Amino acid sequence: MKGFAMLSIGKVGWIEKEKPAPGPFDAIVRPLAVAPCTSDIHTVFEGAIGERHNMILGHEAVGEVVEVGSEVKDFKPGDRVVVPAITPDWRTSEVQRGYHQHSGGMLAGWKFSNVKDGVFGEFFHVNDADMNLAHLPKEIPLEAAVMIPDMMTTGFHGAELADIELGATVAVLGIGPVGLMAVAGAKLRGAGRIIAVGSRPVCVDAAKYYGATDIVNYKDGPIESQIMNLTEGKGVDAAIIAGGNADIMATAVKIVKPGGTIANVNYFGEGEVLDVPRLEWGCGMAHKTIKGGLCPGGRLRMERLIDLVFYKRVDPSKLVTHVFRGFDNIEKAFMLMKDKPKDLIKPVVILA
Amino acid sequence: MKGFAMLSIGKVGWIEKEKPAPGPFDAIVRPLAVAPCTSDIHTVFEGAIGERHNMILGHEAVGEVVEVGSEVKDFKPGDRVVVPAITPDWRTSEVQRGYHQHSGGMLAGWKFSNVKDGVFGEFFHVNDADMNLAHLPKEIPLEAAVMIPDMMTTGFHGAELADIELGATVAVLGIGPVGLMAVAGAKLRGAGRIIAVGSRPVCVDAAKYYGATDIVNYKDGPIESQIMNLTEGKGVDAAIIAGGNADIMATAVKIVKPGGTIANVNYFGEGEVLDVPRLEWGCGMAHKTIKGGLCPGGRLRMERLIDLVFYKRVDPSKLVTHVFRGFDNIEKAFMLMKDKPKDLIKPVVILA
Amino acid sequence: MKGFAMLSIGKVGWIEKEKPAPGPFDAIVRPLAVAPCTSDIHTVFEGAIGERHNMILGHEAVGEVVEVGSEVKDFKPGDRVVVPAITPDWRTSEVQRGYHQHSGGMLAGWKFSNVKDGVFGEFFHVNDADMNLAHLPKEIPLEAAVMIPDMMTTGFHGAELADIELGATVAVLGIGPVGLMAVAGAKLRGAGRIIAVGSRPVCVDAAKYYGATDIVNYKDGPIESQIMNLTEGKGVDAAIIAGGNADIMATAVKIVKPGGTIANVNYFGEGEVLDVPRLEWGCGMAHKTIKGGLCPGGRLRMERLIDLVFYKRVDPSKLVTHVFRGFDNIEKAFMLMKDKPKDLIKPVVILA
Amino acid sequence: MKGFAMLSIGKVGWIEKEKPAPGPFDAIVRPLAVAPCTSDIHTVFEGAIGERHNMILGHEAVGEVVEVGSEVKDFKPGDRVVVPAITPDWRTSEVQRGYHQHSGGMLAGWKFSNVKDGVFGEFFHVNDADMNLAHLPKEIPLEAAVMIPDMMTTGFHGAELADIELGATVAVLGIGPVGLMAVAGAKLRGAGRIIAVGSRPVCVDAAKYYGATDIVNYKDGPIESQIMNLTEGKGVDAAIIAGGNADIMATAVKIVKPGGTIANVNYFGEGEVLDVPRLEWGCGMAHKTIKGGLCPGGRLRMERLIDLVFYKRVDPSKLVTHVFRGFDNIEKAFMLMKDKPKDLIKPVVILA
Ligand SMILES: NC(=O)c1ccc[n+]([C@@H]2O[C@H](COP(=O)([O-])OP(=O)(O)OC[C@H]3O[C@@H](n4cnc5c(N)ncnc54)[C@H](OP(=O)(O)O)[C@@H]3O)[C@@H](O)[C@H]2O)c1
Ligand SMILES: NC(=O)c1ccc[n+]([C@@H]2O[C@H](COP(=O)([O-])OP(=O)(O)OC[C@H]3O[C@@H](n4cnc5c(N)ncnc54)[C@H](OP(=O)(O)O)[C@@H]3O)[C@@H](O)[C@H]2O)c1
Ligand SMILES: NC(=O)c1ccc[n+]([C@@H]2O[C@H](COP(=O)([O-])OP(=O)(O)OC[C@H]3O[C@@H](n4cnc5c(N)ncnc54)[C@H](OP(=O)(O)O)[C@@H]3O)[C@@H](O)[C@H]2O)c1
Ligand SMILES: NC(=O)c1ccc[n+]([C@@H]2O[C@H](COP(=O)([O-])OP(=O)(O)OC[C@H]3O[C@@H](n4cnc5c(N)ncnc54)[C@H](OP(=O)(O)O)[C@@H]3O)[C@@H](O)[C@H]2O)c1
Ligand SMILES: [Zn+2]
Ligand SMILES: [Zn+2]
Ligand SMILES: [Zn+2]
Ligand SMILES: [Zn+2]
Repeated sequence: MKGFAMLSIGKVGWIEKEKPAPGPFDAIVRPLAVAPCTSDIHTVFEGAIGERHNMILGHEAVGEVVEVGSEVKDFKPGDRVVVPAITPDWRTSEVQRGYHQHSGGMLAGWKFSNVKDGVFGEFFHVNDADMNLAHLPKEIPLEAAVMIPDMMTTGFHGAELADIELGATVAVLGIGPVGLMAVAGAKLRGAGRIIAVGSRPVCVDAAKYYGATDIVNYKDGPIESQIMNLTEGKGVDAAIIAGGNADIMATAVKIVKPGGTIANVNYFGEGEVLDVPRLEWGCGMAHKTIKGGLCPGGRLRMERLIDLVFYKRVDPSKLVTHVFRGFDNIEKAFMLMKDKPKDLIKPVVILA
Repeated sequence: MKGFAMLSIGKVGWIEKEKPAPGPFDAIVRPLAVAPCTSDIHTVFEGAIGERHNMILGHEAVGEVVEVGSEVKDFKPGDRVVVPAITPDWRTSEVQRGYHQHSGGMLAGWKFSNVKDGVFGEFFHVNDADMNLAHLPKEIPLEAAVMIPDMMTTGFHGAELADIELGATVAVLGIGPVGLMAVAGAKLRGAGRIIAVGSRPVCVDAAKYYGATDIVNYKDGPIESQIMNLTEGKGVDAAIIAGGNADIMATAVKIVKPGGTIANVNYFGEGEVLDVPRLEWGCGMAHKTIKGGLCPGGRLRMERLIDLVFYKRVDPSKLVTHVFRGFDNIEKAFMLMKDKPKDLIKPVVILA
Repeated sequence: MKGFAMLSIGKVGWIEKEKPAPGPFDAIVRPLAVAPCTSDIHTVFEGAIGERHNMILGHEAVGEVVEVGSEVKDFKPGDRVVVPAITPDWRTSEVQRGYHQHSGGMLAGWKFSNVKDGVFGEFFHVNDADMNLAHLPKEIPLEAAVMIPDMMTTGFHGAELADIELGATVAVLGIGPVGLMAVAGAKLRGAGRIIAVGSRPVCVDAAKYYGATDIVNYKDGPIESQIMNLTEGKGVDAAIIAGGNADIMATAVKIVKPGGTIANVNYFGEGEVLDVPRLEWGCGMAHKTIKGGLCPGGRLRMERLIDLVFYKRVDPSKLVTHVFRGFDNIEKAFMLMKDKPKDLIKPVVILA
Repeated sequence: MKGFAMLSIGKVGWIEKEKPAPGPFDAIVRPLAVAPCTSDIHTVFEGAIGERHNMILGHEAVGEVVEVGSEVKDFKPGDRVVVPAITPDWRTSEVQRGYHQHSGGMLAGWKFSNVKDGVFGEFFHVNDADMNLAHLPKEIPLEAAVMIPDMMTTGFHGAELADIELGATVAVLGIGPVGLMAVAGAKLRGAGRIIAVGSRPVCVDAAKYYGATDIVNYKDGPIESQIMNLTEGKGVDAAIIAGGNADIMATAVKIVKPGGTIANVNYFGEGEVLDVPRLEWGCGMAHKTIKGGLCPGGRLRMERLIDLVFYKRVDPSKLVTHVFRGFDNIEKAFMLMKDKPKDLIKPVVILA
């Protein structure tokens, strides 16, 4: 078995490993369509999550089941499935507490290319098949399905953590594929006015498409300044962080009004700390809640977004700005993700 | 002043009353647009809410402020306003409890055509104008605006009470204009699949429009069986009740899965008790939460729903199937509500 | 293997079965201390859950692990453990929804004496040891610890479903063991005034001890009237149903104010429906929420209550009014639970 | 009329002014008991809230209503009442969003010794008596009562924001009187283990008195370290911040497990930004929600905490380490708070 992988911090390059074996509960999947993510770029070229050695990358993929363990009951070989970037061990205390995202340690729920071989290989392992895989409906295009395992789920969580109220006006700081899914999320939580913050033109279109009502380019003056202007000093009810500097937090705290919420689904790679503006936080008494969590995973989080897509509640295909054929183009795609061209949102490498 | 009032249970007509006078915190408004409600019919032809004598009916209207108390600070004569069906007294313990709908007593938030002359008059009084009036953007048409005060706020509340999760599948029992807004609200909360129940063609047609993905007619047999079959025995995540007799409650509990919620916004005008089936409620342990509350009123509520219409997140105008002109047509619209003709959803009477 | 079982509705006796065997993830436990429950009385002499054939009763026990599967990592034979009345299979869709109590179906998390042989056997089975067993601290006596599996977790769930707020006055309807634990629960959630309803002197004294501040006897007039008098027409903030007829639901809805909660933990064994007062439930808009749930189970649930007993926040021992020695007394005790003598709260049988 | 006031930053002293007059909805009150608050120290000798000119200090008091506006309905002269440190204008939109503390502006709900003349005067003004005053039962001692307005509501609020679950282990950072009430608060929320951080002997016994089970002296090592050891690498479920430097935020996050909550009620006076460890906050995906808000005020808040004290759910009197007689000592009492003696938790001044 061959596959892309992080050799060492900053060092990438294909390698060779064993076709993994399915435990009695696990399943082995063969990639049907995959995509790269800024998350890999961070942990690889910045050691946000320490160093690793020859660890196949990629967490986003849909594909078919090659073989299942004796105990697997809802998946046969040859079934098409959506594999969540999050595949936690479902029998730990974190789960009983209500946090599979951290089943077995902080962020432990996130296994692929973090603490396990990723989806960028002729085959990949999936722990607890019946709990971590989802049947992919034929009606849903491949390039669209691959947006669910990590873009949709992460973005939507953004909208979930924000406690959006019907008609509330929301601000989405950063409009990359995740930030964009947050704009869709907010629309879905019944947000009224959505203020998206970003410059890449193609993103600005997407944002408007997924629901953005007001675009705010962070090159026409400070962001806090421009928003307080649009909202007339009132501010925003909720603000979701989906990209930017560690100081983006300071910006969000200032634009949300008191009793508002700062929902963060962004992954901070560098910096030893994140700052909170003492004054705008009411010296700690302004009632502005700060949230930040790893996106939900598991079969359910996937069955549900499927429905969202199936019942045309959302169309993630608009995030796919580049479609590459055949395995080989993984490296191309990966790098294409490194130095983000200016016409890019999300690239998808079909395999079969 | 002339007004269409309830004369005595089972009798209605136009009467003569003094033009109301504003207290320092009130405002006197003239109707630009009003609409009749199933509610008034219940309190006039069912005596569901005790009796009344010469109580001007109606509680759905957009108007123009005519005069204001000495303490009103945000509304002047000439201001076009969206008037909430619920005009609570904002200085009570209920308010401090987070239940303004019950400020002063069970359902006391609802004053118009309850314990205070309604809007079906040349002029009508609004208490605490600054807290209970919202400025109506010119962009939004009268017939759409007159949907916010009651239809939209109620419908959406069923949605809110359902605690709908992203992608969940909800059932909306009863698709009158309220049921219709519940569907809309369901879609607004990220609902995936939406099973709408009702038979009137105009409703089934509007339901599909607002987001219903499945139609179930209670005339082809028991709702519970049809819904259980539509869901392959899985049942629905949430059920919003917006119609039917008392036995609709049982039906709700039976179609919702353990841990789901039955959200009620329907006005049960007849009967002594509502029945909850034991076995299907898990003999009291099915974790099937039952909710039932009055629609939210007040300024903020109205502003937010206005934003929904303004930012095209919803277009209530599709609920209007009959529009008449002039004061004399109030009585016609009203009767058009007593005897529900097949092509009706909601009628609006334009006054200028 | 010998064990006390339900032969069929209205029939209970001693039977014989094989010492069960443990799959790779289970453990076999021998009873150290067990107690009977009112829940079994219903299912048997009322067939409230339908027919049952030759099923060992009981589901409240603390015992010693006798053997474990090749996969049980946290429990060796000889380990003293508190076994939860609810032992769900932690790998299902319900668990991913936050309702392990209905893992695999409504009430399916409750296996012992429901759809699996109970704890009144020489030995009994426990599915998923690392997920369904909790180590018993030596500092906690058997007679007290066995109050944790069902009584403490149920009464507390009442308090949990009630959404109690600091200083709020709660009403507990029914002060049996569960009710008594609900009173403790209310107190543990910061309840101010607590009105307990019952009549058994032994129970009343017990309520005062766990936090009751007022005692209403349902043999001195209707509950509603008495409680409306103690609260001066204001009513209570929440009512936790913990016993009574089917009509108890209506009492609850009448005594709680608008926006309050009716939290049921009682398990109704008779009747087709449970009545809901149309008017006192504000015709469906009084915002009076109704909840009913099966007590939490699993390991974490037990560890948390263990802790409450350990750090002395609660002492269940007062529930135990009868203690007996000998495996043959499981019956004496069971029958004791059948025809409730005036001086009995809870009976416990010590086997070793 | 005399009053102890802040003449400017660093300059305190007595002043004379015109006895305030009530608007038709307000009430004038004379203090029966008052108490200095560390908060006032921060705003005087630190200007943590900019500067003020000749503003009577103090905001914690219980007095007797001397007179009321023609609209006040529930309060009369002679009526002994508790006065919440927070008295908002209940007719704002912040109120409609559910955040009275920020009615009309961030923290604008807190008027006394902030943007309004405080309670250290022979008389003071209380706006909107019917919404901002609660009767004081004869049975509650004055020194106990004067604790409710600020210490109790704030400490409890910390515990409320903490989202504490039954049997959870909570950590209280800073056992000042607030922290002391946070502890009782966590005890009231049904917490099991409670780790209290502090070193003042007198506060340590108060902490053990209100429910602490573990004491952590910031002398035997780093807070972060001792708590980890105490929780055997597991960490705490919730962290309630009631003291420390800006860095204390970092400690907190560091000790709460993923998916836990950091609740702050501590008023920071120095610093520009509060630090959040990028790593321990799981790079922002740890799900460690952070909350911080100005304590609740108003009548209900006071009524609820009053019932708590009355029903003996908390005895705040143990916070009162210093009692002073005569209106004149108010100044000494204040100073006693500037230079924190080692045997003081909370000083009180009884006038009559
Ligand atoms: N750990 C996980 O499992 C996981 C999963 C999902 C997501 N995530 C996190 O979520 C992020 C998703 O973002 P993405 O990859 O789609 O795109 P990205 O490149 O990470 O973010 C792009 C967005 O941020 C804006 N931006 C850049 N610098 C900014 C600044 N200083 N202030 C404000 N906005 C700024 C961009 O503007 P332009 O348009 O001008 O470029 C664009 O709108 C991930 O990279 C990762 O951090 C983590
Ligand atoms: N109290 C207030 O102030 C207030 C204010 C606003 C709203 N509301 C609430 O909103 C509603 C107002 O009425 P509305 O506009 O919703 O229209 P409606 O005409 O009252 O109800 C229509 C819906 O009920 C259906 N229906 C009738 N019988 C049924 C049955 N046996 N089983 C299932 N569905 C059945 C209708 O189907 P067909 O098409 O076949 O008839 C339609 O789906 C009330 O429930 C009221 O409580 C109350
Ligand atoms: N399925 C499960 O796993 C599970 C687990 C735990 C609990 N439960 C349920 O919870 C209950 C457990 O037993 P328990 O502690 O509640 O003791 P109980 O003996 O079942 O109930 C005793 C209480 O009900 C009162 N009562 C009886 N009729 C009443 C009426 N008409 N109005 C008001 N109160 C009335 C009793 O009054 P007296 O003082 O005169 O008796 C006492 O206050 C059962 O109903 C059981 O089904 C189920
Ligand atoms: N604005 C408002 O309405 C409002 C209301 C309520 C509370 N608050 C804020 O909360 C504060 C708490 O009340 P308080 O003033 O009575 O007490 P305090 O003096 O603010 O705090 C005392 C506590 O902090 C600990 N402490 C001091 N330095 C520390 C450090 N470096 N690291 C860790 N712990 C440290 C103390 O330890 P020792 O035992 O060693 O002294 C003690 O446990 C209020 O004064 C105010 O700032 C504001
Ligand atoms: Zn990723
Ligand atoms: Zn209506
Ligand atoms: Zn039981
Ligand atoms: Zn203070």
